[PDB]
Amino acid sequence: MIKRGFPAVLDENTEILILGSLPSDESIRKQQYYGNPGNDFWRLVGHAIGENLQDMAYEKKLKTLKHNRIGLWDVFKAGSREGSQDSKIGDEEINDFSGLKEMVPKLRLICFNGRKAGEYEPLLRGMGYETKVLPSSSGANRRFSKNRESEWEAVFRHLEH
Repeated sequence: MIKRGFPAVLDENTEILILGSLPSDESIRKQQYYGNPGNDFWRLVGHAIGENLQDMAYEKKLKTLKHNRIGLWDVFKAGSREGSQDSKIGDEEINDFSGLKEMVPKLRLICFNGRKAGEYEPLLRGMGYETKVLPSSSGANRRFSKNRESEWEAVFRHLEH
């Protein structure tokens, strides 16, 4: 099957909009990023905002993000990530970001989770918004990127002062 993204997890007050690349099918079966707990995102952001997202139920950890002025979304609305040789995102169905100025006027930093997301960084540098290519929060990168989560802390600590 084609991997389908999620509707924007957004508040009218959002300083940082985090665009992943293409949500994992394990996420999509639950229809939740937390659907696979290997997304360490909740600890990476959680230590930075000082509020443990991990132990909160999915609805509440999102409420906490809206509180800290964080929104969640993706780049690829639909992409083919299937069992093949290359296993590359073929399908080119991508979200509109010309509307970012309407949906997020408080937006200052667009955090791209994973390389595939961060390839579309120079696109959103045209929207007058600062852009940061964060690495993938998934377990695949987690096992290697231990001290790299310190840059995540530098991002979300500002959300108070």
